[PDB]
Amino acid sequence: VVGGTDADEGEWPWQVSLHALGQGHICGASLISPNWLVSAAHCYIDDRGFRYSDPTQWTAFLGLHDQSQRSAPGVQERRLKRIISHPFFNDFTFDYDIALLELEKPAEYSSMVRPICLPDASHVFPAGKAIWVTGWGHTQYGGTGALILQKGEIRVINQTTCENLLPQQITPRMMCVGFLSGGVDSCQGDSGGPLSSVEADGRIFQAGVVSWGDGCAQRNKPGVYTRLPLFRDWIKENTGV
Ligand SMILES: N=C(N)c1ccc(Oc2ccc(NS(=O)(=O)c3ccc4ccccc4c3)c(Oc3ccc(C(=N)N)cc3)n2)cc1
Repeated sequence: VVGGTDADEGEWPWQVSLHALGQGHICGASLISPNWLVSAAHCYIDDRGFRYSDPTQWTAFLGLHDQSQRSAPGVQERRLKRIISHPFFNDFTFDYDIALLELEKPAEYSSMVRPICLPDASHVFPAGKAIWVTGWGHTQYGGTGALILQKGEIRVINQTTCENLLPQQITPRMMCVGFLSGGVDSCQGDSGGPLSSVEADGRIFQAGVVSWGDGCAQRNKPGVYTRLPLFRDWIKENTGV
């Protein structure tokens, strides 16, 4: 997260850190039930030197605050049993950039570990609404990851504006969130994490999944996120949630 601040401990108890064995934190995710996380598909693509698509190569840390204190009280470590990448995910366009991760053992709910609410398929997160992005990604483009979880406030951008800022790249599964002036944005390592939106009674709903961007925090280049309402039924069908 660029242009953000340290989160308070336990402030985003649905925020999850995915580590690939021997590589440390690679992506974020969000806890949605005791057995399931939401993340981005693109985090689980093989490259010639590592099988990121193999669930056994991962560890999820729930209730984490500081990457250097992964054994702190309240942090829960879990392995993955399965990674379900959306069948329509396109690794070139990043369309349908969403995945479901099945925990090998259920998360134990606590003050530090709690699921985020999922929005109904018909819900519209309106243009202009303030929402939050969180993660341990880079704090400057080409910079370094954050040890302490970061948070940043960004706003939903009109889809036509989004499409015009990133020509031939924005599909209806995507949403631009940020500022045309730049300043606050997600960045490398924040991928897969949730956009958190404060709704009518203060409960937080997941608005989207961190997906990609052209650089980070640059003017006229807001971050691109996978929308969540569109996938409510897919999530229910594949997880029971
Ligand atoms: N021309 C380029 N070089 C370019 C342009 C766009 C790209 O898109 C990507 C690719 C990988 C990433 N992210 S990611 O964290 O770097 C990433 C990359 C490879 C992975 C492999 C396995 C597992 C996880 C992996 C994770 C990305 O993340 C961003 C970047 C910017 C923003 C933003 N400004 N809001 C948000 C998320 N974005 C990637 C590359």
